[PDB]
Amino acid sequence: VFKAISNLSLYTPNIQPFLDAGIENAYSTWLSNLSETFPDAQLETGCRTLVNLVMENEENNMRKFGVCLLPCMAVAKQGRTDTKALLLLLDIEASLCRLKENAEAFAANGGIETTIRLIHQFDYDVGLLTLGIHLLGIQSAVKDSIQRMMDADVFSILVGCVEVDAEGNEVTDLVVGGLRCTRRIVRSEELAFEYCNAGGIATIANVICKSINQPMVMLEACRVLLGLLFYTTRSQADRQAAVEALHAQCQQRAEQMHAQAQADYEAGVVSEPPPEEMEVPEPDPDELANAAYGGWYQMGMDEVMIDAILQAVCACAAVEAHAKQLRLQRVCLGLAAYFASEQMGTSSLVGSGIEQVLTQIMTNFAGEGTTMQLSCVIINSIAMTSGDMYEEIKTSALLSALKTSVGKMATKKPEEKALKETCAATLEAASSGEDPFDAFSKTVTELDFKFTEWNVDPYPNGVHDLPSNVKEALRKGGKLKVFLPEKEKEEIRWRSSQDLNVFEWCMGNDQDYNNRIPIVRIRNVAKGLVHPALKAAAKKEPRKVAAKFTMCLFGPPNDDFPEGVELPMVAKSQKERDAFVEMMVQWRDAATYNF
Repeated sequence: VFKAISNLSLYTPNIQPFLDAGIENAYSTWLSNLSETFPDAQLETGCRTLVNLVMENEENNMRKFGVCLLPCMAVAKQGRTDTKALLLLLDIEASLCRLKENAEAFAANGGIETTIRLIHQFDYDVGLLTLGIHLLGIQSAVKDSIQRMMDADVFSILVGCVEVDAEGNEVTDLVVGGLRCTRRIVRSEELAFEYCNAGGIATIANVICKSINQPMVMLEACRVLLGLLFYTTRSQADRQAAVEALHAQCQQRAEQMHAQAQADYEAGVVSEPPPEEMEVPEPDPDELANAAYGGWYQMGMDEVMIDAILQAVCACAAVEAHAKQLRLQRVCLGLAAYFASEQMGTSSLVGSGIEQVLTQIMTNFAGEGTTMQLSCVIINSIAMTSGDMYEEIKTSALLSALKTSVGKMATKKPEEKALKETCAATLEAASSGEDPFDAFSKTVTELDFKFTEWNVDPYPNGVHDLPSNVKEALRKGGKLKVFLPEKEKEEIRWRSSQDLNVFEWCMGNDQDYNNRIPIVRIRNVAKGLVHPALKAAAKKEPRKVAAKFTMCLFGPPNDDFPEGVELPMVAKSQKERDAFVEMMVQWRDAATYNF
């Protein structure tokens, strides 16, 4: 029975007649009357046909099927020692939770606590862990939910699940989802420290350091860090008033003591004469660091960590394949500008080639306002820090790019003419033969975080907001080898439709692309040996089928695949394998902002 419904509903119009007959109430009654002794094999079957009924569902259906939300949650709370059904139950919780009124019933009945509990139990299953994250990310928009997640220690999950190393075989959808869900939950200084208190700083630092050749992970990590720095950094002005107050304590103290030292000597109770003049009293350096330094110090970041972060940021921003990934360049320059403006990591910036990073951005994106602010803040702050490192970055290529870029800036609207004047002041002080310390004395050396767009959702219009080169490359496509379930290594050519809505592909020697998957239904794209057709091609060909060459693309069910289409594949290189996963990440991401 269950399988008939699933093959019938495979033709999407057939869902409406199932709803006319009341399928949603049948499922509820079936789910709410299960006994834990009910075989999990058929619970698995039923739930897989239920996610098929809500898979290609938008709005009105999510409201009627909502009557199954709570019944599903009951089965998820029941002691399910397996993970096969558990996935499906959270998958239809996530689908149902697309609709706001369900996500609210889900929070109002313990879903947050149940989900966090289930994640911990089964966090060895990244698929269930990834769906748990997605469920939670949704709750970042529900009222009281951020605080319900804090009470249940959600950051233990978010800190633990974004682990990466140097081999480039991360579980991408988990690391990216984790970083994004973190950025979305951190919306307050308090919340930022709780993430720090859970281990977030060390986690984030290592992510950045290992993602020189993982742009998608780099981008989301730097966005998480930029927001932490934003909520925990007071103005340069408030902190300066704090430092002078501290110095006024010490001065007033060193004077009281110097006056007892004079009285005691003149009175004859001590023998040491006091000094002709006081010694300048230095404040306790720990009290002075707390007053003086920005949110980086309040969170426990130290010189060696920052030097390594900014070295990686600079390395990543200068990979040739990254020069025109503006969203990534913006956040790289943002961290470089933040630490430059707070006089940290300056030597790492200049030593890791900040100059060539600034020169290319101003050349490949001449005129653009955000990169020009951040870039100018870097130039200004570096010029005021050291006349020697400033000279290192002040070069013909940089000034020629600065001149050309300052002139290409907008001038129509009044807000734009203000921005151009600030960059213009940087170009002027550079060209002046007067000392940099005086030339740049009246230019801005403090970061406005809005120019980093760290919290700005991309793709407001959808897939056709993708950068042109990503669209051109998605359409370009590529060739791979697919290790079909029960067949030999077969050639495969893929390609995005002109539509950018369809993952087309031909196989073997075919040249018409008759196999098609709508990009929104591509559930996951995973790196490594995650399919038996790849684990078995490894034992039989270990050097050509290694984890750095392989991947698998999971999609919607099909007449061939009753449980879901899966394409285990292998590339000629890791760079080809990583590039594939990289486009797929942006493509699917941008598709979620359609209609």
